[PDB]
Amino acid sequence: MHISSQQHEKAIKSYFDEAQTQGVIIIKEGKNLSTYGNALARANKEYVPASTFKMLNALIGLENHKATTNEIFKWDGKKRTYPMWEKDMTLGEAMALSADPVYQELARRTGLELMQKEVKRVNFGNTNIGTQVDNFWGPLKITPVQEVNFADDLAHNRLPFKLETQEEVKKMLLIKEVNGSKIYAKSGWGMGVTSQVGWLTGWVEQANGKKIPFSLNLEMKEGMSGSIRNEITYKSLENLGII
Ligand SMILES: *C(=O)[C@@H](NC(=O)/C(=N/OC(C)(C)C(=O)O)c1csc(N)n1)[C@H](C)NS(=O)(=O)O
Repeated sequence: MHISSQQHEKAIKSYFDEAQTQGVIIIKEGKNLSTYGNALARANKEYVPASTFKMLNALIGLENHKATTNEIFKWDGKKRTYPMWEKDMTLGEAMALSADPVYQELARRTGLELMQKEVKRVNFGNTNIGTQVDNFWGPLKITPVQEVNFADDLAHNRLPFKLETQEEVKKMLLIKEVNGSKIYAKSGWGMGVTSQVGWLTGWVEQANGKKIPFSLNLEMKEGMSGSIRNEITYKSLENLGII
């Protein structure tokens, strides 16, 4: 890689242009944030976290003894938006499937009051979870910079939760293994006032133990497959030589 920064920026901008979306992908190396993509001003704008919030819901539920990691959440038998959710599952399984009913149940066990306190204590986003404990991941919003930093915190065990709570949640987030590098992350897709947001927020753990946090953020459009979030992310990390 004698590749110019101009060429990196152009290549990653083109992965967003080809998907016909507007988005950004923030990469963090040590303390330095780099911003890539075809809509850089997204970096400090606020969007609903949607399902990226499952990472924090899990940390809170575990820290506070609302569940354990091997506990099986039974499917209640009612029809689900997706068949894959019609099954009994652990928090970790529900993370990978982004299964809402499980994370909703966990949120209800935690309850609105404790969820409020705990979201303030962690200072996640704008920190407002409103009056509904299972529908809030509006008015809670967060920026892509704030997401990559949250990812940075979790990857290095700096959030204010016990170490073992943080390691337990990190084990849930492994979504890919590419050439001795592991990718931990959580996806999101939220409907906002007039637009949809897509997220993929996590970190690359390299063979040598180095951790590189990232947050992809983009506009989802009718018709898009969700796996475009992953594909843009993996191409970008690869172009940068990070995986
Ligand atoms: C998690 O992000 C989850 N997203 C949602 O359930 C929300 N969805 O809105 C969609 C896009 C499905 C819709 O058209 O209604 C949501 C939660 S809070 C908010 N403002 N919107 C998805 C399905 N899981 S994921 O892994 O695909 O991201």
